[PDB]
Amino acid sequence: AMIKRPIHMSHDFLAEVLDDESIVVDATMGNGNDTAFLAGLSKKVYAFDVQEQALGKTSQRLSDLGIENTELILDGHENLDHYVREPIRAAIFNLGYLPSADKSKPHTTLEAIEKILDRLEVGGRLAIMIYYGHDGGDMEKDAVLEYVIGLDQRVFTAMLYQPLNQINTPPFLVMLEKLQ
Amino acid sequence: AMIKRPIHMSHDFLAEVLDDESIVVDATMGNGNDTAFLAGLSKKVYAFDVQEQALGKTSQRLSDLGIENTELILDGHENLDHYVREPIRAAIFNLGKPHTTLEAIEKILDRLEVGGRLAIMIYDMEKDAVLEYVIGLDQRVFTAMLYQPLNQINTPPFLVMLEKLQ
Repeated sequence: AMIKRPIHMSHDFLAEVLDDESIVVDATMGNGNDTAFLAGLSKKVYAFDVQEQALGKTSQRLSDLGIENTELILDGHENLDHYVREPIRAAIFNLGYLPSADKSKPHTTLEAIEKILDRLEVGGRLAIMIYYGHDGGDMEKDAVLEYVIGLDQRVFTAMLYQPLNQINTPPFLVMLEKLQ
Repeated sequence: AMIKRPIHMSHDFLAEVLDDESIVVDATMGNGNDTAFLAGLSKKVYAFDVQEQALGKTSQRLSDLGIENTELILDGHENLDHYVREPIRAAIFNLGKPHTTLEAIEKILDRLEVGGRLAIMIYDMEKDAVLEYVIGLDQRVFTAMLYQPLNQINTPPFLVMLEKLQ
């Protein structure tokens, strides 16, 4: 019942609409933190990553937890539409900085996001965790943010959840829900 | 179970730490929406407003709801410290003079219990100053979270969530 770090809030947010019939997409497997958590709460989790290493780690990890209801895919997440034929209840991305395009082709991640939004059930949710980190970034020139801001409020509700008072610049969360 | 509007989030944020032993401060009574909600969930609510009409409106309401565990005060919230002698479990401030606003927020933070919460709903010099104040807080002492709508065309209210750690 602590004030939630952005990661705990992403987990809470998605868990809230999950059930034993739910299809979930983990767009950025990495070390499998979100997959390991979401799989126990849904029917099936599809997780994507571009690195063999993250597959191998996540696999042994889910194996050690006895988690079977997943499909780990070695493919860019902009190709989710090829593997996921079901309606999608919840999805999650963990992102770094994506600079808004020079207005003088959307980034592959933007393409995966829209493909997720298109496929979300009504009531379904997309958590986007973003961490600029050491490398640095700018929230006023952020492609994900620019895209989310531009979504039609009648179709989607989009919320920013972010730490205000931390010295090193922390991750922040985008919460999306489909309205119709 | 809806994606939460800032107000809904602020109400739930506060409810999470409340019990029948809790003292609550409502720094900005207005029509009574927050007082009506939080009274039900706590030992006592102190509510402040500078306007007679806010008092009369809230009274009638609370009365109609059978709610008797409030102290409705006609005074500036910067003087909260003269009416509220107890530790504060939960507080709410509805924004939209800056010196009195800041004074009221500090007085509340100073008096929150560890684990205690302040929700600031912001609807301009006042708003920038409250925000820099919060951004400035020691992260070892307070956690400060922003909860804000992104894709609304008309600029809507947002929420600042504060929790005392030590």
